Amino acid sequence: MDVVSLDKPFMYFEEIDNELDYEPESANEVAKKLPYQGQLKLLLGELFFLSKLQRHGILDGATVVYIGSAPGTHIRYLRDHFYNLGVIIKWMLIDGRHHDPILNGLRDVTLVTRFVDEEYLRSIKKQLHPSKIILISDVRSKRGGNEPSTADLLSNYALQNVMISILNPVASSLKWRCPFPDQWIKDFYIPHGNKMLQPFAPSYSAEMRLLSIYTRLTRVTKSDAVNYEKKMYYLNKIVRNKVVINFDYPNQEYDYFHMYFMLRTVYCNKTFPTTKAKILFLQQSIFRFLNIP
Amino acid sequence: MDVVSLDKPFMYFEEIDNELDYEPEKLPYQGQLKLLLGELFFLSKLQRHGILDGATVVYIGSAPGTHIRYLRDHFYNLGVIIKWMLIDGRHHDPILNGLRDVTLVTRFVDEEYLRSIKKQLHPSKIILISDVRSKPSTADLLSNYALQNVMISILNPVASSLKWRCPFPDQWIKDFYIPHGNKMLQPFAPSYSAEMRLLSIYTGENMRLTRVTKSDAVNYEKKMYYLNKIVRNKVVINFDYPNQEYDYFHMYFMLRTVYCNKTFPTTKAKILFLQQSIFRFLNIP
RNA sequence: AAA
Ligand SMILES: C[n+]1cn([C@@H]2O[C@H](COP(=O)(O)OP(=O)(O)OP(=O)(O)OC[C@H]3O[C@@H](n4cnc5c(=O)[nH]c(N)nc54)[C@H](O)[C@@H]3O)[C@@H](O)[C@H]2O)c2nc(N)[nH]c(=O)c21
Ligand SMILES: Nc1ncnc2c1ncn2[C@@H]1O[C@H](CSCC[C@H](N)C(=O)O)[C@@H](O)[C@H]1O
Ligand SMILES: Nc1ncnc2c1ncn2[C@@H]1O[C@H](CSCC[C@H](N)C(=O)O)[C@@H](O)[C@H]1O
Repeated sequence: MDVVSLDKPFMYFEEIDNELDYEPESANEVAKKLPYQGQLKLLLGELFFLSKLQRHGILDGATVVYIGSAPGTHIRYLRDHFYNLGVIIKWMLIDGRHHDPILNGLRDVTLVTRFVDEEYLRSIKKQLHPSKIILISDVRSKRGGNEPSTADLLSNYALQNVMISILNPVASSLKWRCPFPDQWIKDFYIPHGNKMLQPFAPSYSAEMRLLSIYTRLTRVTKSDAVNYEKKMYYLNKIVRNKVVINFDYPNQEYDYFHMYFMLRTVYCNKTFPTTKAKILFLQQSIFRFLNIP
Repeated sequence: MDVVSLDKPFMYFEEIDNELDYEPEKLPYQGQLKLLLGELFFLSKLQRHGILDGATVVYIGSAPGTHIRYLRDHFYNLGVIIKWMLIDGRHHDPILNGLRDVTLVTRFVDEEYLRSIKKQLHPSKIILISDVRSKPSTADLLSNYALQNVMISILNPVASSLKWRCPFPDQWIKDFYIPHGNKMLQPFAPSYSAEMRLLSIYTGENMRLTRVTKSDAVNYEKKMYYLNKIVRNKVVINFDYPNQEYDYFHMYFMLRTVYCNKTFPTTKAKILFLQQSIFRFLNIP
């Protein structure tokens, strides 16, 4: 790995300052180096999103509606974290697949086995209104093959718009991965929001998280798709294979450097002599729960 | 506006008997009124031919679909059994919620999705209604007309109603094929819209494609401009009705083909109740 | 996402 000095990592997509032509050979590298790296990827991004809402004082008293939550192993850590902080949250996890049994026996966590559609979204809105809803969507459908088709993505993203216009959440975190330019079909629309980059995403994933706080929609064109492809490939090929030699941490690889800056936003009841001691404690706690050495 | 004197309105595109060269260029909820009338006319025709009862209406491009609630109630109250499948990429009007015979689907439709819903709707007879459109470039239209064609060839419906608006010749690209059918003109369409509804009834799996040429695009633009500038701005004075503007005269003759359980003294009385009913549902004072 |  190449060495580099950095004052900060790229937190949002628009900070990526270079592009590189996608090489299809990338699909052969190991996608997830760490065990349960997907749960880790989700835990860090959702801890980041929710801690920002806690910062703005809108998290306390809210109901987090998480659609596409199964198996959701990491959600148990997320829930325990805010419960131990004394934040009053109710959890509603909805997925057609069964959830991880580690989520059982929690009074503030309602498990629902169902694929959501427009009719069902209206019923849970009427049930939860007038309480604050925070939406987390990680839905993904697939029709055969080995990867989702562009039609599957367009249907998923249309559904995520339906979630927003019906649930009317105070804030939302949406799965966002643009269709690749060679599989384009039609322009489509997604909400406004910040495009949070994900440490410990798959090695060459172009997925990010669309974070919005609500106080319209934007068109996505094929030229945007080309831009996403080249920017994320530079990020995955070059940036995430750097060692940050000025970074004071046991692991200096970029993804740990990136994770570090996200964990700095997290609240904690325990006091620490240094910020590093806090982050190191949080990281080992996350890794231990997820069975990562 | 201008005073007129007619015996019947222009019901289909072929009846337009004059052209006119183009030039650059509205009730509340007129778009829902336009769709309601055209679909009530199409489905009533199917009721007369006895192929409506027991069918599934596959409506692609249905949102928001406010007027569909009126159609569903109209035929339901008559004892006609219709199942409704409304498929779109955005959500529908809440007035469609809570109806067990109406299924709301959020999906971007492609060929493979059509095949799967064909399998799951079997053995029901299918009635297709398509109003798909993207937020128009000629290429967008050709894309939608290509999709509407595979809707028919895959779903094998007993009848279909297709959105049909020819690309303008100053935006022509290449010839394309559309199904054979009757080109129904729509009252209360936009003042200078060239859009009509293509209505087809199939038997023996006889589907026939017809070429659309650049010369056709000119003949559409000319005939529709004569209809939009001349025919529709007239006032049929020999028409016994509270409103004699040509659109209501057009609508009057469409609503006359609509069944109703209530008896009436005059046929005028029946159409006046239907129009008042349709306006009162759509909140059109 | 997990394997
Ligand atoms: C008649 N004419 C107009 N222009 C000019 O060219 C353009 C065509 O507009 P137009 O209104 O004629 O287009 P349409 O597709 O019919 O309607 P349109 O309003 O485009 O589409 C309406 C439909 O869109 C759909 N729709 C409505 N809202 C939405 C939405 O939010 N999303 C999506 N996806 N579809 C929507 C729905 O199906 C609705 O009925 C305009 O600039 C005209 O002035 C002409 N130009 C030339 N050279 N020659 C002509 O003869 C001519
Ligand atoms: N319409 C729908 N409603 C709810 N969940 C859906 C859905 N379509 C797809 N999904 C779910 O989307 C998920 C994508 S993977 C989600 C992983 C999950 N966030 C975790 O923490 O492990 C799948 O579990 C799938 O069942
Ligand atoms: N491939 C596709 N799959 C599903 N819906 C589509 C589509 N392409 C376009 N549409 C839908 O086509 C619609 C055109 S407007 C339709 C209005 C509707 N007939 C009503 O009664 O209100 C849009 O809502 C759009 O989302």
